[PDB]
Amino acid sequence: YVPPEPTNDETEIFSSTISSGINFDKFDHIAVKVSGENPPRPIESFETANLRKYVLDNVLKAGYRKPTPIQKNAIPIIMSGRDLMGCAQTGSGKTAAFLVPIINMLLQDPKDLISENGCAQPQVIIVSPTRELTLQIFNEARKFSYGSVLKVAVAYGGTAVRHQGDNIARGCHILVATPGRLHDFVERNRVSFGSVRFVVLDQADCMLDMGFMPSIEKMMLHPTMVETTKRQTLMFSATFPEDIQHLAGRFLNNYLFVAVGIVGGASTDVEQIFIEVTKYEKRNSLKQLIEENDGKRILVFVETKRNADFIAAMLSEQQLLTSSIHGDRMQREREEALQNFKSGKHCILVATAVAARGLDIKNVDIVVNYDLPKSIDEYVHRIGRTGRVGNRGKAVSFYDSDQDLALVADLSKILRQADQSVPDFLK
RNA sequence: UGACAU
Ligand SMILES: Nc1ncnc2c1ncn2[C@@H]1O[C@H](COP(=O)(O)OP(=O)(O)NP(=O)(O)O)[C@@H](O)[C@H]1O
Ligand SMILES: [Mg+2]
Repeated sequence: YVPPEPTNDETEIFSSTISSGINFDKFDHIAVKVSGENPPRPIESFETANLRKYVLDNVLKAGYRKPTPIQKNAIPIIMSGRDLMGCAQTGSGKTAAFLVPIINMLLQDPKDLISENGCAQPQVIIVSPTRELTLQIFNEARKFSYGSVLKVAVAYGGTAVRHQGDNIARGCHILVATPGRLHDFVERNRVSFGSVRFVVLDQADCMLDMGFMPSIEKMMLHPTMVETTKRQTLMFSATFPEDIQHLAGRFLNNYLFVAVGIVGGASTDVEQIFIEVTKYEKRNSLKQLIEENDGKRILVFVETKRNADFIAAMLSEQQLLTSSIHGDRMQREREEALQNFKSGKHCILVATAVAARGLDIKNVDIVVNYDLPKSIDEYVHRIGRTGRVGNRGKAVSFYDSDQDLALVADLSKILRQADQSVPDFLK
């Protein structure tokens, strides 16, 4: 599978964004916690951030006029050469918070690219937990570095290895990857970490949990990796449990911690709604909710890949043109599904947790948790697919006491923190 | 369970 080439249409490159919403200016009022030694002062605006002219021009081309809180803090921190753990709610601009200052530094303090005997030595490694998120960050990096000499490349599974490998072999300043395909190329001597200036873990708490930690260790402790005191390490997420924050410390050097509001809190721009249903009732309740919301774009989350295929078939055999995305689908199908949803061709996407984190989709009207997740953090990520950049969103969650009772204390906390209604069955 | 190379 060779994915469709990245669009070189400038308009399309900068169009890939969610226009800021009615509550964007309200971001200003959120309390920001900063801890660690000698934090730089936050920047007041993109124009007063000591950026290079055409990096600023690209920010402005992207449609941005005012930096979000995470950006106000992260930009000067990164430009000062410091390590950073950055926490901010879903849809509040964490991607640009690291891309903009990194790209600025790659241009203001330029280093010639190295690629010897086919082995690329990227200056920036960005990793994320899923293939579609990795492609998204890649496309955002292309946006902010547009028209510059910087070369961005992508690496992720389910794709023709040679296609991605030959592209990487040409040399790249920034490599955005999922861990599996990254280490594949590293072990073939297609990629070395010898020129790394920045390592970024996006969805960092997920990258540091049990599933991904070995792959992170293999990167951070790779024989070719430049040591932690001679590079920068940046970590961003909407969630960060304290035990995972502790684990993060092994890969960080005298770092600053930035939390925009309560760590792991839900975006207050998402209206959170719950419906008490039995496992049986879920099917009709989903059908009813879709009928009542004709013309709305809905993202339906389920627990298993089996149920993702079932629900997709149910909603298709019923009414709407619907797509499905999960790990047992072909990578072409996963990308076609997401694009169909992102373009408007399809207004329903059925998804597993593969689509819970990071993905930036225009006008998600409703996020439905057909199955609630087992983790409150993942709940917060899922509902954050809507209500982004100051726009209002809606999440409707099906609650089954037989399956979801253990989550009640954590849900009630999340709702109370976000000033949402707590229904009687979650008290 | 669900992500994550060949
Ligand atoms: N300063 C800004 N002004 C206007 N729009 C912005 C700004 N910064 C980012 N955006 C847009 O806001 C959307 C959300 O950005 P993104 O970096 O995906 O948020 P995030 O905090 O990483 N979300 P998540 O990964 O779900 O926790 C994107 O469409 C950006 O293009
Ligand atoms: Mg993000």
